[PDB]
Amino acid sequence: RIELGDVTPHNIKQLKRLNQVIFPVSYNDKFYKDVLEVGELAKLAYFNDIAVGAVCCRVDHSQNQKRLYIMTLGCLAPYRRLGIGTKMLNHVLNICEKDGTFDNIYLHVQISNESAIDFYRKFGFEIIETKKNYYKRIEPADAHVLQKNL
Ligand SMILES: CC(C)(COP(=O)(O)OP(=O)(O)OC[C@H]1O[C@@H](n2cnc3c(N)ncnc32)[C@H](O)[C@@H]1OP(=O)(O)O)[C@@H](O)C(=O)NCCC(=O)NCCS
Ligand SMILES: CNC(=O)[C@H](CC1CCN(C(=O)c2cc(C(C)(C)C)nn2C)CC1)NC(=O)[C@@H]1CCCC(=O)N1
Repeated sequence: RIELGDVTPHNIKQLKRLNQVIFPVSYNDKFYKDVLEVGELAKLAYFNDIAVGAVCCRVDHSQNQKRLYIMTLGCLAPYRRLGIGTKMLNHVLNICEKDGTFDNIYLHVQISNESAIDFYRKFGFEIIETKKNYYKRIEPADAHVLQKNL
Protein backbone atom coordinates (compact mmCIF):
# COMPACT_ATOMS: atom_id res chain seq x y z
CA ARG A 1 0.00 0.00 0.00
CA ILE A 2 3.12 2.20 0.41
CA GLU A 3 4.96 3.35 -2.72
CA LEU A 4 7.76 5.88 -3.21
CA GLY A 5 7.83 8.21 -6.23
CA ASP A 6 10.25 10.75 -7.71
CA VAL A 7 10.20 14.44 -6.77
CA THR A 8 9.81 16.56 -9.96
CA PRO A 9 8.83 20.17 -10.97
CA HIS A 10 5.24 18.76 -11.36
CA ASN A 11 4.96 17.66 -7.67
CA ILE A 12 7.62 19.91 -5.87
CA LYS A 13 4.72 21.98 -4.35
CA GLN A 14 3.22 18.79 -2.85
CA LEU A 15 6.63 18.09 -1.19
CA LYS A 16 6.88 21.79 0.00
CA ARG A 17 3.34 21.52 1.50
CA LEU A 18 4.09 18.15 3.20
CA ASN A 19 7.34 19.54 4.78
CA GLN A 20 5.53 22.73 5.98
CA VAL A 21 2.98 20.59 7.94
CA ILE A 22 5.38 17.87 9.22
CA PHE A 23 8.51 19.79 10.20
CA PRO A 24 8.98 22.70 12.71
CA VAL A 25 11.62 24.30 10.39
CA SER A 26 10.73 26.26 7.20
CA TYR A 27 12.96 25.54 4.20
CA ASN A 28 14.12 28.18 1.67
CA ASP A 29 13.87 27.98 -2.16
CA LYS A 30 17.52 26.71 -2.39
CA PHE A 31 16.58 23.52 -0.40
CA TYR A 32 13.79 22.68 -2.94
CA LYS A 33 16.07 23.61 -5.89
CA ASP A 34 18.81 21.27 -4.44
CA VAL A 35 16.12 18.55 -3.93
CA LEU A 36 15.46 18.38 -7.73
CA GLU A 37 19.22 17.81 -8.36
CA VAL A 38 19.84 15.00 -5.76
CA GLY A 39 17.70 12.54 -7.82
CA GLU A 40 17.09 9.26 -5.91
CA LEU A 41 18.05 11.02 -2.58
CA ALA A 42 14.61 12.77 -2.60
CA LYS A 43 11.29 10.78 -2.70
CA LEU A 44 7.58 11.32 -2.03
CA ALA A 45 5.76 8.58 -0.02
CA TYR A 46 2.30 7.52 -1.10
CA PHE A 47 -0.22 5.57 0.97
CA ASN A 48 -2.96 4.19 -1.40
CA ASP A 49 -1.80 6.81 -4.03
CA ILE A 50 -2.11 9.76 -1.50
CA ALA A 51 1.08 11.86 -0.88
CA VAL A 52 1.58 11.59 2.96
CA GLY A 53 5.36 11.83 3.39
CA ALA A 54 8.79 12.57 1.99
CA VAL A 55 12.56 12.03 2.41
CA CYS A 56 15.28 14.58 1.28
CA CYS A 57 19.04 13.77 1.53
CA ARG A 58 22.36 15.27 0.30
CA VAL A 59 25.88 13.87 -0.08
CA ASP A 60 28.43 15.40 2.32
CA HIS A 61 32.26 15.29 2.24
CA SER A 62 33.52 16.00 5.80
CA GLN A 63 35.75 14.31 8.49
CA ASN A 64 37.70 13.02 5.39
CA GLN A 65 34.67 10.73 4.74
CA LYS A 66 31.87 10.32 2.18
CA ARG A 67 28.65 10.73 4.19
CA LEU A 68 24.93 10.62 3.45
CA TYR A 69 23.05 13.35 5.37
CA ILE A 70 19.28 13.02 5.81
CA MET A 71 17.83 16.55 5.86
CA THR A 72 14.14 15.60 6.19
CA LEU A 73 12.31 12.30 6.65
CA GLY A 74 8.73 12.28 7.75
CA CYS A 75 5.09 11.67 7.20
CA LEU A 76 1.68 13.16 8.22
CA ALA A 77 0.62 12.34 11.82
CA PRO A 78 -2.54 10.24 10.92
CA TYR A 79 -0.35 7.93 8.73
CA ARG A 80 2.41 7.27 11.28
CA ARG A 81 3.28 3.68 12.43
CA LEU A 82 2.25 2.04 9.12
CA GLY A 83 5.80 1.44 7.85
CA ILE A 84 6.02 4.68 5.72
CA GLY A 85 9.14 5.95 7.56
CA THR A 86 10.76 2.40 7.33
CA LYS A 87 10.11 2.28 3.56
CA MET A 88 11.85 5.76 3.14
CA LEU A 89 14.74 4.86 5.47
CA ASN A 90 15.18 1.40 3.75
CA HIS A 91 15.24 3.20 0.36
CA VAL A 92 18.08 5.50 1.50
CA LEU A 93 19.99 2.57 3.16
CA ASN A 94 19.56 0.69 -0.21
CA ILE A 95 21.08 3.62 -2.24
CA CYS A 96 24.17 3.53 0.09
CA GLU A 97 24.43 -0.31 0.00
CA LYS A 98 24.35 -0.38 -3.86
CA ASP A 99 26.74 2.64 -4.16
CA GLY A 100 29.32 1.13 -1.74
CA THR A 101 31.43 4.30 -1.24
CA PHE A 102 29.54 5.81 1.80
CA ASP A 103 31.28 5.73 5.19
CA ASN A 104 28.14 6.67 7.21
CA ILE A 105 24.68 8.20 7.35
CA TYR A 106 23.86 11.00 9.74
CA LEU A 107 21.09 13.52 10.57
CA HIS A 108 19.91 15.96 13.25
CA VAL A 109 17.07 15.11 15.62
CA GLN A 110 15.64 17.86 17.91
CA ILE A 111 16.12 16.46 21.52
CA SER A 112 12.30 16.57 22.30
CA ASN A 113 11.57 14.26 19.33
CA GLU A 114 11.44 10.99 21.26
CA SER A 115 9.65 8.93 18.55
CA ALA A 116 12.33 9.96 15.98
CA ILE A 117 15.15 8.87 18.40
CA ASP A 118 13.28 5.51 18.89
CA PHE A 119 12.82 5.13 15.11
CA TYR A 120 16.49 5.81 14.19
CA ARG A 121 17.96 3.69 17.06
CA LYS A 122 15.84 0.71 15.79
CA PHE A 123 17.82 0.97 12.53
CA GLY A 124 21.29 0.98 14.22
CA PHE A 125 21.79 4.78 14.40
CA GLU A 126 23.56 6.05 17.54
CA ILE A 127 23.52 9.43 19.25
CA ILE A 128 27.18 10.42 18.69
CA GLU A 129 26.82 14.06 19.92
CA THR A 130 24.27 16.58 21.21
CA LYS A 131 24.76 19.95 19.43
CA LYS A 132 23.72 22.79 21.76
CA ASN A 133 21.62 25.58 20.16
CA TYR A 134 21.41 23.85 16.72
CA TYR A 135 18.01 25.49 15.96
CA LYS A 136 17.46 29.26 15.99
CA ARG A 137 13.71 29.95 16.09
CA ILE A 138 12.46 26.80 17.86
CA GLU A 139 12.40 25.31 21.41
CA PRO A 140 14.25 23.20 22.48
CA ALA A 141 17.11 24.47 20.28
CA ASP A 142 19.38 21.44 20.94
CA ALA A 143 19.67 18.55 18.44
CA HIS A 144 21.17 15.09 18.76
CA VAL A 145 23.38 13.99 15.89
CA LEU A 146 22.39 10.44 14.85
CA GLN A 147 24.76 8.26 12.88
CA LYS A 148 24.78 4.77 11.43
CA ASN A 149 28.20 3.40 10.34
CA LEU A 150 28.32 1.62 6.98
C1 LIG B 1 10.01 9.41 13.02
C2 LIG B 1 9.03 9.15 11.89
C3 LIG B 1 9.73 9.56 10.63
C4 LIG B 1 8.74 7.65 11.80
O1 LIG B 1 7.79 7.40 10.75
P1 LIG B 1 6.68 6.21 10.80
O2 LIG B 1 6.14 6.08 9.40
O3 LIG B 1 5.73 6.40 11.96
O4 LIG B 1 7.63 4.91 11.10
P2 LIG B 1 7.34 3.32 10.95
O5 LIG B 1 5.85 3.05 10.91
O6 LIG B 1 8.19 2.83 9.81
O7 LIG B 1 7.91 2.91 12.42
C5 LIG B 1 8.99 1.99 12.50
C6 LIG B 1 9.46 1.72 13.93
O8 LIG B 1 9.98 2.87 14.59
C7 LIG B 1 9.67 2.82 15.98
N1 LIG B 1 8.83 3.96 16.34
C8 LIG B 1 8.29 4.85 15.46
N2 LIG B 1 7.49 5.72 16.04
C9 LIG B 1 7.51 5.38 17.37
C10 LIG B 1 6.87 5.91 18.48
N3 LIG B 1 6.01 7.00 18.35
N4 LIG B 1 7.09 5.35 19.68
C11 LIG B 1 7.90 4.29 19.75
N5 LIG B 1 8.56 3.69 18.75
C12 LIG B 1 8.33 4.29 17.58
C13 LIG B 1 8.92 1.51 16.20
O9 LIG B 1 9.77 0.45 16.63
C14 LIG B 1 8.35 1.24 14.83
O10 LIG B 1 8.07 -0.13 14.62
P3 LIG B 1 6.51 -0.57 14.90
O11 LIG B 1 5.65 0.54 14.33
O12 LIG B 1 6.46 -1.89 14.16
O13 LIG B 1 6.40 -0.68 16.40
C15 LIG B 1 7.68 9.87 12.10
O14 LIG B 1 7.21 9.86 13.45
C16 LIG B 1 7.59 11.29 11.63
O15 LIG B 1 7.19 11.57 10.51
N6 LIG B 1 7.98 12.19 12.60
C17 LIG B 1 7.95 13.62 12.40
C18 LIG B 1 9.11 14.03 11.54
C19 LIG B 1 10.23 14.50 12.40
O16 LIG B 1 10.09 15.49 13.12
N7 LIG B 1 11.37 13.74 12.22
C20 LIG B 1 12.69 14.33 12.20
C21 LIG B 1 13.74 13.42 11.60
S1 LIG B 1 14.34 14.17 10.05
C1 LIG C 1 17.96 23.47 10.85
N1 LIG C 1 18.35 22.17 10.36
C2 LIG C 1 17.39 21.38 9.76
O1 LIG C 1 16.21 21.71 9.67
C3 LIG C 1 17.95 20.08 9.20
C4 LIG C 1 18.05 20.14 7.69
C5 LIG C 1 18.78 21.35 7.16
C6 LIG C 1 18.50 21.45 5.68
C7 LIG C 1 19.29 22.59 5.07
N2 LIG C 1 20.72 22.44 5.32
C8 LIG C 1 21.55 21.99 4.30
O2 LIG C 1 21.20 21.98 3.13
C9 LIG C 1 22.85 21.46 4.59
C10 LIG C 1 23.24 20.44 5.42
C11 LIG C 1 24.65 20.33 5.26
C12 LIG C 1 25.56 19.37 5.91
C13 LIG C 1 25.08 19.01 7.31
C14 LIG C 1 25.54 18.12 5.06
C15 LIG C 1 26.99 19.86 6.01
N3 LIG C 1 25.11 21.21 4.35
N4 LIG C 1 24.00 21.88 3.98
C16 LIG C 1 24.12 22.94 3.00
C17 LIG C 1 21.00 22.38 6.74
C18 LIG C 1 20.27 21.22 7.38
N5 LIG C 1 17.06 18.98 9.54
C19 LIG C 1 16.64 18.74 10.82
O3 LIG C 1 17.07 19.36 11.77
C20 LIG C 1 15.61 17.64 10.96
C21 LIG C 1 14.31 18.07 10.34
C22 LIG C 1 13.60 19.02 11.26
C23 LIG C 1 13.23 18.31 12.54
C24 LIG C 1 14.37 17.56 13.18
O4 LIG C 1 14.26 17.19 14.34
N6 LIG C 1 15.48 17.33 12.39
